[PDB]
Amino acid sequence: TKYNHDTKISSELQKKEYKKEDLSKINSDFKFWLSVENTNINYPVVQSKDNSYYLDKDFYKKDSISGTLFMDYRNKSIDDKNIIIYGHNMKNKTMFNNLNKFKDADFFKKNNKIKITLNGKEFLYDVFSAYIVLKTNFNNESDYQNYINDITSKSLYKSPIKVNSNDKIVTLSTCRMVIHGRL
Repeated sequence: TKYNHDTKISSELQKKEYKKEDLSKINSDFKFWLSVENTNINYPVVQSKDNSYYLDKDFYKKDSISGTLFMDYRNKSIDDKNIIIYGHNMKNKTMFNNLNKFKDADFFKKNNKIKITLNGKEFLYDVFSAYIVLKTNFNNESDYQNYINDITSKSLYKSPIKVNSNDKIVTLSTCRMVIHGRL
């Protein structure tokens, strides 16, 4: 078990989160907290003006090979139809490494929910597709519904959770393992 600077910072932020401190004041790019059931994915999510900045920058905007979990710069509101979050596949089993657990059929069968926590509100998304291999914007419902069909059938396993254009979707992607939730 490796204790290094990255693992320390992230466990401290988890604690500030539990002590309900305002993390915006540490980094104005903070958007919400993210956790995934039955994993150690339990991190802060930030947003830059691009999809690159926080690849190599910790929550304090110092260098880090762990980066910070960040949301696609195109995302606007919690009501976006696909909220996309990116994070790394770290070797010490941190960040988005545990997305791999969704490779396990039985694990997948279970209902592990993705939990966005924002402004004292909890948004639960039920995972319904996972696989190894990205749109935030849809011009209308047709494109959307096609996106849903597209990613539903890319799933390694058929989900008992069914999904359509009246649901909102979250997408946890590594930067290649990928999973989609539905609200």
